[PDB]
Amino acid sequence: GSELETAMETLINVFHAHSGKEGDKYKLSKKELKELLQTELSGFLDAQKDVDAVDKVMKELDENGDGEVDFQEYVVLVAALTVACNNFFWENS
Amino acid sequence: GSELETAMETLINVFHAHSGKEGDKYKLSKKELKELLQTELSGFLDAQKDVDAVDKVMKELDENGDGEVDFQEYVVLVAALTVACNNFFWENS
Ligand SMILES: [Ca+2]
Ligand SMILES: [Ca+2]
Ligand SMILES: [Ca+2]
Ligand SMILES: [Ca+2]
Repeated sequence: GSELETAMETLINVFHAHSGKEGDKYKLSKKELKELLQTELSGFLDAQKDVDAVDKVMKELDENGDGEVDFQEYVVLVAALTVACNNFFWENS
Repeated sequence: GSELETAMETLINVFHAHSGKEGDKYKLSKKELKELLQTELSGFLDAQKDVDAVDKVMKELDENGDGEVDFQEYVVLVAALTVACNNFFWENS
């Protein structure tokens, strides 16, 4: 009943909807990835400042070297990004 | 404004409250870890079945080898656990 329980569900709930837009829901594509980070984290991840950076980000996600990113790869990185988001807050003071 | 934005905040919001119970909010202790996984994921992580498993889990979290777990270490693992939670759902059918 904790908020975290809701959050794990939240990640999947957003993933299911967004991934469905293209290809397999279970598989995340670079476009979808760009759109998820860009739209959900337009501020913290504001990729617009550096479009090239998207490729750099995907490269880290593709452990396989396949060139395509899996949700499993995505979840590991998002955990790091949320923490990184705090850095932005630190800028405030 | 996406749900994910709320979720990143949710993780920190729960972390701030729980970690504060003991030691440094910024530092996560084994007790607090046990309580967070056990209470927030009493079902999916039901550590009660295997108390010994808690040590196994912390060991993976401590990259440093310090024996103490940091939130940074915790966030990486939680991302994996949420996905693992789905496995439980799979059992349904
Ligand atoms: Ca997809
Ligand atoms: Ca891959
Ligand atoms: Ca603490
Ligand atoms: Ca450590």
